[PDB]
Amino acid sequence: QEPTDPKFPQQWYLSGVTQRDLNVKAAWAQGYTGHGIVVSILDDGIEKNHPDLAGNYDPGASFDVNDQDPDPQPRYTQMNDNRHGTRCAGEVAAVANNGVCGVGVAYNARIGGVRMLDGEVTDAVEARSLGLNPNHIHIYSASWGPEDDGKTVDGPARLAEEAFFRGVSQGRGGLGSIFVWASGNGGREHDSCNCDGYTNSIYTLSISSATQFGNVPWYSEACSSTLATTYSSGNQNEKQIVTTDLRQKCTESHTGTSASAPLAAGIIALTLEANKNLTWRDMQHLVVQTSKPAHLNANDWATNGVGRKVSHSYGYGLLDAGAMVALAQNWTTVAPQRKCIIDILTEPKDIGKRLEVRKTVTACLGEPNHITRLEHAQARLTLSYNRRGDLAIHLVSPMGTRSTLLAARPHDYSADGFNDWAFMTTHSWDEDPSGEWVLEIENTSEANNYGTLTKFTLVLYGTA
Ligand SMILES: NC(=[NH2+])N/N=C/c1ccccc1OCc1ccc(Cl)cc1
Ligand SMILES: *[C@@H]1O[C@H](CO)[C@@H](O)[C@H](O)[C@H]1NC(C)=O
Ligand SMILES: [Ca+2]
Ligand SMILES: [Ca+2]
Ligand SMILES: [Ca+2]
Ligand SMILES: [Cl-]
Ligand code: NA
Ligand code: NA
Repeated sequence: QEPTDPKFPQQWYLSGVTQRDLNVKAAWAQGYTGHGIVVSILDDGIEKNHPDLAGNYDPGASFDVNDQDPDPQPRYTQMNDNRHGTRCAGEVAAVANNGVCGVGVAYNARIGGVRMLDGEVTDAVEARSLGLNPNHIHIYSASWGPEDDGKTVDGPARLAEEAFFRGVSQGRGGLGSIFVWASGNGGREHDSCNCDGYTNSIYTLSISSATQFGNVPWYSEACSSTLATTYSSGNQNEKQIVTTDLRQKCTESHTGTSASAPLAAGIIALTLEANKNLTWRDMQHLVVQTSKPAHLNANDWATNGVGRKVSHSYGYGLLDAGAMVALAQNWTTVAPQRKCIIDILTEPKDIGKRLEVRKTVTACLGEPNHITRLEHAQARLTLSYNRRGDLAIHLVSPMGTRSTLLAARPHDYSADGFNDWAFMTTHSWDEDPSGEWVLEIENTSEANNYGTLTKFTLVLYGTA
């Protein structure tokens, strides 16, 4: 039976009947609601006594890292600053059929929150949050990252990177923590989200946004590391996200890519109920295979080497919950992850106005890390340049798939270049990476800019 909650009709991205939705009712009708799954929101806290959250609240999925106590209750202020985690929690697991607000995507999942943004957010704070109770929490949702000013290059420092590797390796009984991540809100600053090391990570399942009418929202950042898309806000004729709000209220104006990641986390919760044995990599495969480009407008939809349409705004397209839970049920676990390291340069290369580096690779032929079926690929680049934001960088796979690694960033005046920065693309997923790869570095300005590429490491992940 369809939810009876008073605002469920306003949750157009779930309740729609016009095919502009996330196809969640189809998963609910297959019997999947999130029962037995545990999700945690890493944000500014969670109103655990909210009438639409209390029934699913899980103290075992929660902690207060900012004040160092178990209780993630938000700090109440006159401007309601610390409401975001409560909004995101309801998107995932707001209680259903209780006469309050609407429902969560996974309305029978258990939901917690980590209060970790309301304070000085250090590497240690991030690590302690990403690493919370990793054999109880299945899925983490994080909407935060480095400043979206269009001039920052930053990512997880050592403790947080260690937390990512521990989570995916030993978390969830060795199946791997699922870290769902928002790709950013820096669109009007012309931000380019591979410059955000959290969303650019292979260990995060990164999500962008589409407006109700199927367009790229003003706030969206394009990048090759994004995997897929959920609906969120757009212009003032387009509806927004409807969910739980601070002070036991219900909001119809939750917005941004930061509202897209929680919806993805709920869909992933339904999928994990359908197959509890999925690994962190399995889950990314399911997203790649089932997501839907149709009716998302972008001028960069390109067909990759295995016939999938991919966009830097949308990844593989809109998440499809019904298809995710269906494919999950008989999914065969992927083979162990291989990693093929190819150091490319024999000498430093002057960049000048334009540099092209071509290299034919065997992808570790004859070795235990031989890869014929790519998952993520990275170009780890070390270079100097006098104005970083004038650079644009592309990587072309042997199958001809052109991934933008970096778009021009007008505000990025930095003279510090890139220091072994691991630009990541999802767009060659399932391609055979043997053959010629091409790296393109271009000065997009008319200025006489200058610099040097001193290291190019092609890193291939995948299977055979
Ligand atoms: N790189 C990131 N992950 N940026 N995360 C940003 C973020 C995260 C949470 C809340 C707010 C945020 O940004 C402000 C904002 C909200 C909505 C809109 Cl529509 C625009 C901006
Ligand atoms: C989970 O997958 C692994 C790897 O394929 C397999 O060995 C194991 O039996 C599976 N467990 C369950 C409960 O299906
Ligand atoms: Ca507290
Ligand atoms: Ca409700
Ligand atoms: Ca950004
Ligand atoms: Cl690695
Ligand atoms: Na990611
Ligand atoms: Na192509």
